Amino acid sequence: NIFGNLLKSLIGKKEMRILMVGLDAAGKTTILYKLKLGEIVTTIPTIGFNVETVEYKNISFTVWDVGGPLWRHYFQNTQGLIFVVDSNDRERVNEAREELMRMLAEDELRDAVLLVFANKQDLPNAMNAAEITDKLGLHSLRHRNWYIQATCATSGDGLYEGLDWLANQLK
Amino acid sequence: NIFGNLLKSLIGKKEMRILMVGLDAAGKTTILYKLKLGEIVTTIPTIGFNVETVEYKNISFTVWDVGGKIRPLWRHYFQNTQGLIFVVDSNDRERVNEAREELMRMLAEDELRDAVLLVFANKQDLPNAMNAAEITDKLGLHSLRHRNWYIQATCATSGDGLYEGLDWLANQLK
Ligand SMILES: Nc1nc2c(ncn2[C@@H]2O[C@H](COP(=O)(O)OP(=O)(O)O)[C@@H](O)[C@H]2O)c(=O)[nH]1
Ligand SMILES: Nc1nc2c(ncn2[C@@H]2O[C@H](COP(=O)(O)OP(=O)(O)O)[C@@H](O)[C@H]2O)c(=O)[nH]1
Repeated sequence: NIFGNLLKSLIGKKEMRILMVGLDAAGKTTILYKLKLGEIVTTIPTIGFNVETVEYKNISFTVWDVGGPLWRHYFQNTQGLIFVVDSNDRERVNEAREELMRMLAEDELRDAVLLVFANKQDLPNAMNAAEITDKLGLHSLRHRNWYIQATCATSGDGLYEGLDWLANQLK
Repeated sequence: NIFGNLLKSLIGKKEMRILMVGLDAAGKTTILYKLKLGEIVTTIPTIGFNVETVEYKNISFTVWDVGGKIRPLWRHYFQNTQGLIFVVDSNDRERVNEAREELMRMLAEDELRDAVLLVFANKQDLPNAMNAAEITDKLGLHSLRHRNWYIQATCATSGDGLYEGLDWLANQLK
């Protein structure tokens, strides 16, 4: 209930998309499943391009992996961008940084609010939120409304606080 | 829908359960999407265990990745399963032997003793793909002395070969 309750004010007619992306194995499917806002439906609109969507009324959460095109069609009604990083994966945090910056430079996403989930904080030497803020260069983002939330998606810790912040921004 | 028409001999009151498994990246989600038998729904029944499901009438297609142990929740799926589809990336010579081991561990599971096995040698459009005869030997299918099995070469992205294999599977499950 608590997640559907966050979107009560955004309920309406204009369909707004929340896009949640990050490297493979960051935790994005796990997060979608923890929202309990509807079934996770997988589509393949182009060969090689797997998309996961949960449609709750006029709000859609759309997920895909970034990291080593047709994406431009999704950006139109995208009001929020959630980037999920595996805070335990130090080998690939520089690649995450490169994919985040590549998303933020899309002109079709220039007015989008950015929520960063620093996920897998339960793991013994996960990087904390301040450290991920450094590795991702978030303080260098000067004209973006952003926020970083430390999370453990398997237990749900932090998901509500992150999404509460985001819904407030889209108000 | 050709695949809907193919499966019609199987429609009834009793829930037909087809399991499609394989190593990650074998092409299983692509196959499910190509069948056009309804939406692919992902659930996570237990931590770390992503299951994809397509429900067509009384027929359910369930998918998950193997590779890396048989859990008890797996055995529960096994108990109600009539067909096992094992999908192999035919171009992944590095991991074919792991695919063999995972298929053999499943087939030794007593809950699956009566299940019909269909192997998809997928990704045949790629130039170094192992053909069906080589996958047959790599996977040890001829050493299955009590199992009803069939192997079908496929290219799941074009959708070709899938009909022939499911045709065979449906006829066995009849
Ligand atoms: N330890 C830990 N594992 C997680 C967490 N979130 C997700 N996972 C695991 O990471 C793996 C991949 O997660 P998944 O949601 O499929 O990632 P995706 O590829 O981004 O969709 C699974 O084994 C999940 O259980 C977390 O906060 N802590
Ligand atoms: N060349 C080729 N690629 C394929 C084929 N089938 C699937 N793929 C691709 O292999 C990758 C994994 O496919 P997917 O269905 O997600 O694999 P899964 O992890 O088993 O679900 C994707 O990039 C697919 O587009 C095929 O017959 N040929």
